[PDB]
Amino acid sequence: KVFGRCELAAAMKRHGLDNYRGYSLGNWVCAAKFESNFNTQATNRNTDGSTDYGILQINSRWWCNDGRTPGSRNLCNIPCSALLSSDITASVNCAKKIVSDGNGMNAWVAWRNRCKGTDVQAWIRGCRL
Ligand SMILES: OCCc1ccccc1
Ligand SMILES: OCCc1ccccc1
Ligand SMILES: [Cl-]
Ligand SMILES: [Cl-]
Ligand SMILES: [Cl-]
Ligand code: NA
Repeated sequence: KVFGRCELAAAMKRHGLDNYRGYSLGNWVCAAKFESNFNTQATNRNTDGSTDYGILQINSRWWCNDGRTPGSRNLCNIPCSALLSSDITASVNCAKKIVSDGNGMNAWVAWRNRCKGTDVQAWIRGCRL
């Protein structure tokens, strides 16, 4: 599923991401935009052989199991294919764990490079929330 901007902000809000660990909703939406273009089905292979999955491009190196990343962990205790559902719940819960590990949102390279220090509120401007 490809979410619309406002539609995803609303889902993220309902799932408890608004100001989660101090990151306002615009950060999550901006992250989602640049990681996946709001596509829940996004997969991208990394140079190391791991794969990033779903709307927030969660990596199999650490966070989920895809059966093909030798020596990786599954810290969110989920199959990576759960991160591809049209329902964002698992990507959200896994994101909460990631973002609480010490690096905050810097875990997402595109957030550091494209959203961090920008007016992220623009990403939720005009949405009914
Ligand atoms: O910003 C849209 C360009 C983009 C497409 C696919 C994945 C991330 C970004
Ligand atoms: O208005 C739509 C969302 C948006 C926010 C910031 C930059 C480009 C687009
Ligand atoms: Cl915001
Ligand atoms: Cl594996
Ligand atoms: Cl932080
Ligand atoms: Na893994």
